[PDB]
Amino acid sequence: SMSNEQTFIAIKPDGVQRGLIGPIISRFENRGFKLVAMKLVSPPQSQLEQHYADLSDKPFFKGLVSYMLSGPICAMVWEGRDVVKTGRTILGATNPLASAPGTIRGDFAIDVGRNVCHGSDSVENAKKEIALWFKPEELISWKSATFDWVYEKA
Amino acid sequence: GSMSNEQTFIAIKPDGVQRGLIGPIISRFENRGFKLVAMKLVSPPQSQLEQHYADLSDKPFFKGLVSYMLSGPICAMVWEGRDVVKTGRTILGATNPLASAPGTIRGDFAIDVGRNVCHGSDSVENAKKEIALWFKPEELISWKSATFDWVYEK
Amino acid sequence: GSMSNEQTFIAIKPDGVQRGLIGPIISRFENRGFKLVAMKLVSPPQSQLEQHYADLSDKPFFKGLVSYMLSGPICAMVWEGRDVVKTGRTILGATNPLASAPGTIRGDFAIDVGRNVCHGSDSVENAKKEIALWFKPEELISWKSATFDWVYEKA
Amino acid sequence: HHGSMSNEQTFIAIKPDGVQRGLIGPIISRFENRGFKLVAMKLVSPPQSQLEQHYADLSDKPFFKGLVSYMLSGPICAMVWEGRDVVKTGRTILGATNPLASAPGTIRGDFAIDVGRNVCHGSDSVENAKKEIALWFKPEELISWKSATFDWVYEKA
Amino acid sequence: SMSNEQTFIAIKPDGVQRGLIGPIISRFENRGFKLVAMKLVSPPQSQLEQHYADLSDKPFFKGLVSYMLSGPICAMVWEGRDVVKTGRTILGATNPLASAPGTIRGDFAIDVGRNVCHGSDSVENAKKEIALWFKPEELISWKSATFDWVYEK
Amino acid sequence: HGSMSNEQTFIAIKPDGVQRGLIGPIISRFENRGFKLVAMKLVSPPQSQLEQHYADLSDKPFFKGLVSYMLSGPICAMVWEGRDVVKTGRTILGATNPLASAPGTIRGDFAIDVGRNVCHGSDSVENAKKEIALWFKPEELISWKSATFDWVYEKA
Repeated sequence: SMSNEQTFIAIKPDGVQRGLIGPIISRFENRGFKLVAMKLVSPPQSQLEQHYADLSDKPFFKGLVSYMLSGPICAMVWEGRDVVKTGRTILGATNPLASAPGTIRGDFAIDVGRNVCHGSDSVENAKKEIALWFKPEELISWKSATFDWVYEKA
Repeated sequence: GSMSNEQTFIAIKPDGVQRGLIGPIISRFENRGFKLVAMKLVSPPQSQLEQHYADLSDKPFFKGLVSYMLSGPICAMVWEGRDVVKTGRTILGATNPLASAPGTIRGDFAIDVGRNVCHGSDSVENAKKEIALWFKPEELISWKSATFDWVYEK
Repeated sequence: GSMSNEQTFIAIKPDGVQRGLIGPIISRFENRGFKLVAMKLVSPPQSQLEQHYADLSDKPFFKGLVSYMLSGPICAMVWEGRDVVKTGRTILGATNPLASAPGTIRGDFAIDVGRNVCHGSDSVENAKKEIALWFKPEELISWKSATFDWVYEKA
Repeated sequence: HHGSMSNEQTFIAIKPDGVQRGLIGPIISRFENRGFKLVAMKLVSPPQSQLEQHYADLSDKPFFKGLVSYMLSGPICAMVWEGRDVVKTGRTILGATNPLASAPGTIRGDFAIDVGRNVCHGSDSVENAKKEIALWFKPEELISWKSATFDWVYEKA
Repeated sequence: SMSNEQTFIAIKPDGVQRGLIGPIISRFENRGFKLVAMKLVSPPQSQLEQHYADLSDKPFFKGLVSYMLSGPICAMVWEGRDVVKTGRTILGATNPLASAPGTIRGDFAIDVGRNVCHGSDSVENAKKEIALWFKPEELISWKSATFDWVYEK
Repeated sequence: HGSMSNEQTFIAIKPDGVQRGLIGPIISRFENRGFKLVAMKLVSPPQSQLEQHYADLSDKPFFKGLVSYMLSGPICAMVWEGRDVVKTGRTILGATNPLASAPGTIRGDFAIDVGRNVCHGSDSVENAKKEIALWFKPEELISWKSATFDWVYEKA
């Protein structure tokens, strides 16, 4: 609906390790979405446990957390119309085996446990994830010079 | 698509030109094996755009569609090849970029249907109409690709 | 129980070589995380092409296929990784380019099914057969990717 | 010395070998990405008399007839690009006229080998650009528009 | 000399506006340099005036600072052997008219006042710029899986 | 510059180039320029072959370490054919030490350390002939004619 919808996109440690920071940003940049926040971080274990709190009672929870601590993460907020859903489409199917070539995982990933990136799955979860990963002042307010060539209305 | 000399009309809309997408869009058709047989940068008169959109003259959005397409230059092209009409639309992606797949032009570069960066003829008959409308007959260039027999089974 | 050491046979056909597509096709598999184990430029003898296409020997226009595949060099490759046979086919795209999707090799580069730029094995068992047909065993290079553990969670 | 006027224009042509080898998109992208503005473009198979006029300075050379004949042998993507110093910087983007002397990263240093198959042409001076633009294009084929990012490409007008 | 030399690379507001974040990051990433800090920032005028302290007495100073306030900046620390000098080579000549195609400015820029990016000009100026633009905890310690294939050791 | 369009050179992608996923990009640089691939294989050659490859450097203190390093992974061995391909090939690779190389070349885009400089290219027409014959069996050189030869070359 509105062109100021926001989503959280993270490049996971394997994405950073395999040199995919540049290509992943370009996918979102070229599509017309606006980068409003970005930082390279090695977040503390508590933040990762809170991020994955829905999986806390799962037997893989401990190893998943320790894996996400194993290298830096490129955390980002992207803004645009339907950016949450279209963002997931750009990333491709969560399991790369189900993903389509032309998407990030369909071009770059194989294992679901090494699926290079994450994107919020809903507007509500995006708001939660943005608040968990960013301070409010880390979101930069700006307007793209080509806004009116990307969008027909607000 | 039966005959390898089928032709379609592809236009890069004002937003495609403004956002610097001329090169990338041409490369998509070039790399696929289609042959560019006509091209010009043009800002056509309102009467021509109204005739282009003649099948929509009885739609409420008709005037704003015409007025938007007057708001910047258009890269008008004729591409030739087997099934180029239908395959060309597949290359452009779904008319509404929200329904398009990454790896297509609109799936890589566009968000709003009113800013969907390009147009392609929707049928062989409409292609011939659009080609006759946008190009004089002598602007279609007759030539044979050096790799014709490697693109097409003889 | 798909193991990360599965192998498939990918070949760039004479039209792919002629049209300058060796680099981009290799990049598609390289970027995905699959490991190149074997590769060679080759113009194989007619008898090897006929054995490669054994399933088509009693179908029409068999001679025409073999002649066309003799008409230029082929870039023969072995790629290794988890589910590489099935995923490799998805990367190539639908065998008939008219049915393929942009973002695949054929959806980006090809038009005619008879000039569809590349080949990939259609099954694990046929890949093993094709790998043994096109490569001597010493031509398969055993190595370990520096990013193996960033591509794979398990073996 | 570089030009200082943002409305300078140059004539860029993709030659029949550049069209034949599938380099239209890549070549346009080099100028597009640099920030130059496309103000005219057409695919054209010009008459022999126009090519002879384009190469008028070489009319007495022994290779003239074969050069003209070669430039007739396939389509040409004719362009006018506009921007600050676009004549001289455009030639820098094309690379040395002889590709053997060109640098990788330029069009000829990425795509060409023989000077007689050097994929493209660019005007060699501001005055020759003005002449070439008028030779290859009708005046109404130059398109007036304003790039949305003009003020992020240029500090001054 | 040392493979842990660091330099400050900034994508200026024009580079952000023109959609060049991805390509610029890719140039450094593909070369083998390691990203150790990155943030998108709209830094305060005080920080920009410090960054340009040496030009404070120039006529263009006020407009220069105002321009660098006009859009976000992608601020980065890159690490690797000779990354300061080699980083400047990757960016191209500071004036894009003097830059070579194949560099960032030679591929994407025309005006020196709209030259898309900045890179430290010396190791000592890099240490100064990193301290000014980054907090120390924003620099992340990690080791590339391909370190031993980029570097002999 | 050479003037014979059938000149050949030996180009190798070193173990670090293979490890870092640069096979595709490096081949494309030569492919896009108009050079013709006439031989290619992935190989892990024996020490004796590498010592013969580097015979002109066998009096240098880095010789044994250079040989050992070239055994540390697979090598993509290639022969490319075209006018001035030896000298223009080296120009495409960039300066041997990437510190001195220019962006837009292979080493200027992808490499930092001279000991991890991604690739090798023959330094002379004669050394190309020797290297080609050292790395390939005679029958691994493939005879074919590029469909765009007459659009890459004006004559000869």
